[PDB]
Amino acid sequence: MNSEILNNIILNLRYRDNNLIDLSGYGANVEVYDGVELNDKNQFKLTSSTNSEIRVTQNQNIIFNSMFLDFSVSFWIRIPKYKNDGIQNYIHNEYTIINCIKNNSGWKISIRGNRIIWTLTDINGKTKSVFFEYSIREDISDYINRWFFVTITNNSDNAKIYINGKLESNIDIKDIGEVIANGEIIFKLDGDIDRTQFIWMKYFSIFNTELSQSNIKEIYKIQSYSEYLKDFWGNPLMYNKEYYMFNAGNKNSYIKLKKDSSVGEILTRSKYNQNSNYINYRNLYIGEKFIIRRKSNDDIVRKEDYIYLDFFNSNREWRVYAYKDFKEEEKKLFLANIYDSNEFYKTIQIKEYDEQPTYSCQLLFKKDEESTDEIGLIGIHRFYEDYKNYFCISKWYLKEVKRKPYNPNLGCNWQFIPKDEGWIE
Ligand SMILES: CC(=O)N[C@H]1[C@H](O[C@@H]2[C@H](O[C@]3(C(=O)O)C[C@H](O)[C@@H](NC(C)=O)[C@H]([C@H](O)[C@H](O)CO)O3)[C@@H](O)[C@H](O[C@H]3[C@H](O)[C@@H](O)[C@H](O)O[C@@H]3CO)O[C@@H]2CO)O[C@H](CO)[C@H](O)[C@@H]1O[C@@H]1O[C@H](CO)[C@H](O)[C@H](O[C@]2(C(=O)O)C[C@H](O)[C@@H](NC(C)=O)[C@H]([C@H](O)[C@H](O)CO)O2)[C@H]1O
Repeated sequence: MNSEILNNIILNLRYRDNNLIDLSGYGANVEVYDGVELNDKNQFKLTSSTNSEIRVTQNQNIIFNSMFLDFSVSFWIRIPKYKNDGIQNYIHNEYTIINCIKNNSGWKISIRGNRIIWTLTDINGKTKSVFFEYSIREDISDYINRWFFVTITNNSDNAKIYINGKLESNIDIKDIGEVIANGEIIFKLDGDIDRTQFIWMKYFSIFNTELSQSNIKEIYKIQSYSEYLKDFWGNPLMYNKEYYMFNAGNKNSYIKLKKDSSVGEILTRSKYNQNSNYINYRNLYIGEKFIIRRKSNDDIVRKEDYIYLDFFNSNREWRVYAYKDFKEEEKKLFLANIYDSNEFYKTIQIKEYDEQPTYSCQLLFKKDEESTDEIGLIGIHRFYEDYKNYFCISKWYLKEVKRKPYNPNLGCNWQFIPKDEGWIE
């Protein structure tokens, strides 16, 4: 990790012993109230409950306001989807999530529907705001209810917002005077919110430098790294959990067992079809309900694990298999009940070929016996009937995944979508 990053951390809020602590080395006081849900993946949840609050008292014995002339804030956030019957309140109602104010001066992070807002107030009461807005009209959003990485950088001249390491917003703040930035930091939802409103956050940090684009991309990569695969939302991928399947190479496509058949046909997602012309999305809770089974201390799926890919068909667990008789470059997968056959492969190795941050994984068929032989990767392909798109195994992907840079648009890139309280359709 670049010393430009490490040498300049003045607040580093991290999970420790069923608590959040400052690990910067400056010793800020952190009070987590009983309404904050914490987990050992460093995620914390702010709710509408009066006791859902974190109070951080910066160490004013060591931390001087002059340190915040150039400064940056980074965190990950997961902001739930609008309620389809609540779109007006979503669009209009601004709520604070993090507030650092002394005598009406300081900095604030707030949300209004689909925008995240950075506000600076100087000691004269002169305010300037910069914001990031993500679309609520995309077929498939990178942002709605999914973990993403925010970095805000400030110097005398500019306030910038980066999202997943890329610049999204930039305002001139030359006219903004002295900002008191060393006060108490309050993590708490504050505004005209529904009872059901919540925000997830992770890895909240403050740096007493203006982080470079280079520095921000490095933090994004380091904080993205895991030994475990992730789901579509960015949470750890789990065994024994029901998941819809998403194809990162054909985002509007889903798998359905073809009626009375043993193959998965690829169909096009339905779309939001109610009144509001403010919103558009493709349905996520569609197609077969899959479940990942261990082939042989936690239920987390790790890179290189051996798995069965199963799904529920008419009240019974079925399995995804690949025919051993496989002369062509691609072949439809065989969907059937759970049984052993010398005629098919059942064992999948779950892979991450991508070097760059991603929630996609890849699914490699192997022989039952612990062998280095690679059969093929699960993907999509058009087969002669006109041509029709099917759930397939492909030898073609074996060479494509070895190409640099890794192509995230390959049809062998899958994500697993569990039902989530932050996504109601
Ligand atoms: C386009 C095509 O049909 N590709 C299939 C390929 O067909 C061979 C010839 O195609 C090329 C090619 O890949 O483009 C032509 C190049 O010139 C070749 N390059 C060389 C030699 O350097 C290249 C290579 O030879 C091979 O790739 C091997 O490495 O092949 C194609 O032109 C030719 O077409 C014939 C046709 O078959 C005949 O019917 C017709 O009469 O004549 C034409 C012209 O001759 O056929 C060639 C083989 O006979 O063959 C490979 C198998 O080797 C694949 O089938 C390939 O198609 C790809 O298959 C995989 C599954 O294995 C997927 O289905 C790919 O689709 C996806 C995916 O990755 O899953 C779907 C995704 O939705 C999509 N993402 C998007 C749109 O966001 C991705 C994405 O487009 C690509 O991954 C690239 O980013 O594709 C499917 O493309």
